[PDB]
Amino acid sequence: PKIHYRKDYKPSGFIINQVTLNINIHDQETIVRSVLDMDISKHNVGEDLVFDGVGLKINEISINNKKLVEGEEYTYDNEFLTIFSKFVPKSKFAFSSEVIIHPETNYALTGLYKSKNIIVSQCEATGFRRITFFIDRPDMMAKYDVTVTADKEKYPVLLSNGDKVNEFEIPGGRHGARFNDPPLKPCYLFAVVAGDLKHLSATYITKYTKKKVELYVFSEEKYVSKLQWALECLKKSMAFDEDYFGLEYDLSRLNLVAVSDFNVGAMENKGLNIFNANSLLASKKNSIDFSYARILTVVGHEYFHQYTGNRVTLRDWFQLTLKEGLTVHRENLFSEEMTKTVTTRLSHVDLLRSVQFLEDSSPLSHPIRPESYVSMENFYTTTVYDKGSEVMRMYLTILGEEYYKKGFDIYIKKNTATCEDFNYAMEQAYKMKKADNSANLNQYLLWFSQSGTPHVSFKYNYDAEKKQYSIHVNQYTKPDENQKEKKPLFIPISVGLINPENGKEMISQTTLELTKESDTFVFNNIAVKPIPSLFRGFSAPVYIEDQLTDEERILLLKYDSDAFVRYNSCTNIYMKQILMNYNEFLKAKNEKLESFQLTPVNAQFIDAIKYLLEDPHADAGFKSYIVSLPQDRYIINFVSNLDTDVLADTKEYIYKQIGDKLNDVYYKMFKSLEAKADDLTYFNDESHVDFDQMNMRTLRNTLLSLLSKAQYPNILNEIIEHSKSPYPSNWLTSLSVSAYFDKYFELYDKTYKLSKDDELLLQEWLKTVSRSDRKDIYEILKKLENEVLKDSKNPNDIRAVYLPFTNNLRRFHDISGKGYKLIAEVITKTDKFNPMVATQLCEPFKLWNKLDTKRQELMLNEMNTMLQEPQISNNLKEYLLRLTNK
Ligand SMILES: CC(C)(C)OC(=O)N[C@H](C(=O)NO)c1ccc(-n2cccn2)cc1
Ligand SMILES: [Zn+2]
Repeated sequence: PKIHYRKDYKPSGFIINQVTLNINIHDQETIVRSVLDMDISKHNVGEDLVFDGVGLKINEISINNKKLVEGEEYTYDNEFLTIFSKFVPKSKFAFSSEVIIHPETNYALTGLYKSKNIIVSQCEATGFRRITFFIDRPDMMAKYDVTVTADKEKYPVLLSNGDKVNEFEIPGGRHGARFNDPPLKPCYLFAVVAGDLKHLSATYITKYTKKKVELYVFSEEKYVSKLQWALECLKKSMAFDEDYFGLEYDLSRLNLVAVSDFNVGAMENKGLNIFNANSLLASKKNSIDFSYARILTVVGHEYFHQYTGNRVTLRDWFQLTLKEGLTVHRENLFSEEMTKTVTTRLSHVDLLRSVQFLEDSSPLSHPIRPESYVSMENFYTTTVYDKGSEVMRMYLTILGEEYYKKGFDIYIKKNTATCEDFNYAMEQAYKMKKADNSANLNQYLLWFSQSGTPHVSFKYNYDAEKKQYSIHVNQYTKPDENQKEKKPLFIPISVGLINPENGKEMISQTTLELTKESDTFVFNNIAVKPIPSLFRGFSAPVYIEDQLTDEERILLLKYDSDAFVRYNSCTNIYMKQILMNYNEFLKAKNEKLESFQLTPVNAQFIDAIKYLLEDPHADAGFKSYIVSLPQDRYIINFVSNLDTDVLADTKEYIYKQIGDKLNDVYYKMFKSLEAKADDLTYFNDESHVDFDQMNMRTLRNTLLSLLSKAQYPNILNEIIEHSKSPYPSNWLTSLSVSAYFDKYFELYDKTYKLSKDDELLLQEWLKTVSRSDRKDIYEILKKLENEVLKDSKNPNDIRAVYLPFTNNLRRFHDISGKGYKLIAEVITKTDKFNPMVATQLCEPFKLWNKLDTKRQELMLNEMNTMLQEPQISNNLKEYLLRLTNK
């Protein structure tokens, strides 16, 4: 079970200059012929020629057109092909092979596989070795010449990288196409697509060189009308990279292709981007609102890969966060600019602090550049991606737009790349910014190597006579398995000072640079005692301990200029309340109290929520955040041995407290919001997307949920009327909130009928049901399995049925262990054909050692059971071994 170590990087003792591919697709098999024009590198030392090759059936292999003999000249064990050096040339030579593979039965969705009636490849990170023999690593750059052949009736559209240079008919109702792609590339950027594809197209003229770029977006014929928004998003992405970064698209054509079966959101390949259908396809009638932001970010994401994917080659997979973190950052900038809503940034923060923080304090914790790996398929984490992006984002916060853009330019021009190369580039901008060639970003590198979430805490002092304000800051990171001693990080703290009398900014834009374990920042000429507005925009990926009173937090919530600090101040008020009530419920349970008291929710806090809700000029998206308690996975980072039942009771009490005061306000707003929220003026305009309007629907649907849970008088009338809405976000909401009423299975049937004839819509429906707050939710899942899901191997179907259920605090964590047992059964069943998705379904277990003693034991027993499965994949095993600290 080999472990790859970052310190042991060494260049290959070979070179592959040219790849010449012949991929012949047949009904029961695919024949791949490959000729590799190879050479010997300056690092060679007489070693064996070892190719990666997984699951390949050899017809023959050769060197210089002379067939090799097994046992004497080469061995193959279904993973590595070893050709003994004595039979390996010492100058330029040709290696060739013919193998048979079977996309029809490739249910792991890696390498070459069939999705519905489309043949498609997925080669990142190590899928190309599943197609043909290769030195399957990201620093092996080569030229590609690829011919594809297939039955013309079944596969009329043939696509691969580069230019289609030839099309030819073949005897037997077959045809062929040849694609030459001269620029060098890594093999994980190789792609091939074949199918009965329909497309929308457009021409984009670039800003500077005025070159015409053809844009194609493909799907199966049935869903071709759902492709327009994706096309628009692509236009948007090209324009943004132009305007913000000055980068034009390098090529003359861009293809986006949607497939039904895909392990992740999408995959960039040079000129040919392949997508999960749920991240490319949408219509107003058959998609929930969330799809539109999702497609925008994913299309944008794969697009921003393009310019840097050229010019910059990863030395090795340990530099993944440099590729992925930078792109997520660019994607985030794009999305914030395109949506123009503050909830876009908030939603990314909400994601980081729930999911990634949980990961970073779990046994799976790793830095964004890990020191080792067993399975590359487990390397693609929220830590590598989302903490990666926040570390990439901090460079911008530190430098500002002008110098950031200068540093980014340096990085591209100057540059195989490492995270250090990016740092060095940004460092040069840093020097120029501070006009001090002695200035450096050496400490910043700790963001790449140090695991765990730093804690930043504050103390304050105001001297009224001196007009002098001080902010005392402390940072620390808890030791973990990756570092016994944690060093202080370079932490940029974006701050303002709010005058509590009139809500005005008291100082200009200021970013404190914390570089020590602690420091004191002093401000003179501060006329009155301020309320500090800290980590504006969430300027560092840290736990913030603001040490503010709730009165101060309320004042920030009402009057601060920064959306994140307002939202965080709200969050912190909620957390103080949750921790207090949790401990009160816990003591009552422990001590078997017959009676006890609960601390009520702060009344001025409830007044502040009402104030903001009733402000017609305030933002609807932001409003939906303030009436929602913090995520369970955020809360859990703050509680030891969490009793999920006691947390459930805590949330219930707090929601009830606030509703008992504000429900009439909620109902009034739910009604007055209807006209603008559900405005149908542009319903049939496929390209008109209004993110403010979708936020209004989010607010209405949030309020509807609060009112339904509270059994507000006659709310069922509003629920039934809601189900008749043309918007899936609304009529799917009507389903889940109807859970608290007798009419649930009525709406269950109605919404099923609406959903069943669209594959993606059906999956949203499954999700809605899966997350329904039903006491009979286990019986309901069983129904979904037997009637809808069955033995589907579509990752979308499986994740749709089970993942939302796992977020059901009271039910998934049922003390019998029944929920853990159920998901472990699904994981083990899935792992037989798709280990990557099996690992995805482990996600609820990631917090196992944070729970109360009994639930820890239950989760651990189920993981140990999974670990005991004789046929467990290497993927699942490694992951569960790390998670259970074994
Ligand atoms: C959601 C998004 C767009 C941020 O990421 C993806 O949809 N896919 C990423 C990616 O970087 N696409 O360019 C992704 C995630 C995992 C993998 N992967 C995981 C194992 C092997 N490959 C590949 C790509
Ligand atoms: Zn990416």
